[PDB]
Amino acid sequence: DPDQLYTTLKNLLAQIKSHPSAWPFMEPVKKSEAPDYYEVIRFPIDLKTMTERLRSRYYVTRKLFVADLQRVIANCREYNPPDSEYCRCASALEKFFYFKLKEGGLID
Ligand SMILES: CN1C[C@H](Nc2nc3cc[nH]c3c(=O)n2C)C[C@H](c2ccc3c(c2)OCCO3)C1
Repeated sequence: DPDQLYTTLKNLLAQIKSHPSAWPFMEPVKKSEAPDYYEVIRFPIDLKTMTERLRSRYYVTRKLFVADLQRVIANCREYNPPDSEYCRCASALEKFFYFKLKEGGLID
């Protein structure tokens, strides 16, 4: 059901982008913020790029969307010190989006 999938993912992404802990993840990391980021992190991802992917019908499966969303968090934990504001935000956003993924029937 492509339309159900699209609208469900759209509605989910809108909620994730509204959460207060989303702020580090809304747009791509700039080289001025982290100069080696694009050498260290080889599949960079952020919520603006996820919005572009959604709208261009990249997310033809639920799993492709979930992979990208989970990678926002994984990249943060790989790049940054484990005790850091960015990792705190990542953990808070993750907690929220797992509540929302469960609410939406997108994971068990
Ligand atoms: C686009 N860019 C992404 C940055 N994202 C980011 N930068 C770094 C640097 C080292 N590591 C990481 C990392 O993992 N991420 C995700 C966050 C940065 C930002 C800075 C200050 C803010 C803010 C956003 O929004 C509200 C107010 O102040 C914006």
